[PDB]
Amino acid sequence: PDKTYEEMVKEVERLKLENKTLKQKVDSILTAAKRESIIVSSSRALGAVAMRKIEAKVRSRAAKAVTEQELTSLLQSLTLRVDVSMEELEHH
Amino acid sequence: PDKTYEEMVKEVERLKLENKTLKQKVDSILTAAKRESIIVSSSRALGAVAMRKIEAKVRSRAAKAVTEQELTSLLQSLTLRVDVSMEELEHH
Amino acid sequence: PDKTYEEMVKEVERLKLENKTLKQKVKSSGAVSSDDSILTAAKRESIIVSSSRALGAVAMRKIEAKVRSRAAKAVTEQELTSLLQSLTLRVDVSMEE
Amino acid sequence: PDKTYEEMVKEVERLKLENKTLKQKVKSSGAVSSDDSILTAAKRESIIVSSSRALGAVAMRKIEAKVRSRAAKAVTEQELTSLLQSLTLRVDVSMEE
Repeated sequence: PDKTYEEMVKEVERLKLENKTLKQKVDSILTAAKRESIIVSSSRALGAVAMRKIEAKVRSRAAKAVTEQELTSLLQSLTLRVDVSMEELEHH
Repeated sequence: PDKTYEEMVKEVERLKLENKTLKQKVDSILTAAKRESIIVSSSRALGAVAMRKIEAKVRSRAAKAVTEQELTSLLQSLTLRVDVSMEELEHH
Repeated sequence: PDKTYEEMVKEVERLKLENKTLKQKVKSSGAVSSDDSILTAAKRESIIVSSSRALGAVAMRKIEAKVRSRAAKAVTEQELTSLLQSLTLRVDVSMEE
Repeated sequence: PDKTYEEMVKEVERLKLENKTLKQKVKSSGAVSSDDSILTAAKRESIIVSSSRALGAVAMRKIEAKVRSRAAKAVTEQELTSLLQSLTLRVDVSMEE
């Protein structure tokens, strides 16, 4: 829970959810700065999951290519459907 | 392409697909031993993808738990839908 | 030059501080059943990992089964490879299993 | 004691050997358009990574957009957190974009 966006965001989300639970045992309006901060960081974490899924898929699909023109063509013809979810963020 | 099941299987699949392409530029009946070998290794690679997705999800869902009885209960109540695909194997 | 990342590093610390303060009050106040206990980080990690590994083993059992079923149709290396390459499985798992 | 893993280590080597032999013949035979070329490993890796990064950037643009749209409904920290926690997005990407 210390280096990548996935790790950092996942830990922040866990602490926020644990905090909330701790509060019910004993909320605040969102600043625009904080909303922006959460949006950008969360998006980056999701974007990280998408990045690794995309590279994995491209590699698999490009596997059959042997020549440059072959690889180049296959890539440009590609359209990938990628699913990313916050619960998929890796802890470490 | 040298340590985990994901990495090894992904590289074997790439070489097999490249091999096939190389052959069309210039197939054999499956032995039962080889079918078993491919089945077990492929399953292990997929199982590896499932493992990391499952841990990620459990952690996210368990986030709100603060006590032991709380965590224990939440876990036992869990049912996870996990999607794994061969093209998701990570190269490195 | 990641200002957004720095803000999170601080936010994580803020959350830790407060969450440590809140556990303090939860304990001081008597809202922790004597029968129960507040999770230590190491304890939580031990339970979570152990449970995740258990679910993994269930998923692993089920995955192999489906791969076996799909691999039944192939009789050549090329067939099995093409078949596995596009393979996508869905697996459900519960601690009960 | 992984007999299955050992078999793959050998299989990867076998495939490399043969695939190196096959490229040899593909080159010797004239089936490589003078205009074209057989991919070197380092060259292939450079193109694949560069292309993957390009698609990643497109996915990243789209993902942020959807997060922005979803985060529009939240006005408190607790709301946004609960909202993002269950968030699942689907994104399509093509080199064209």
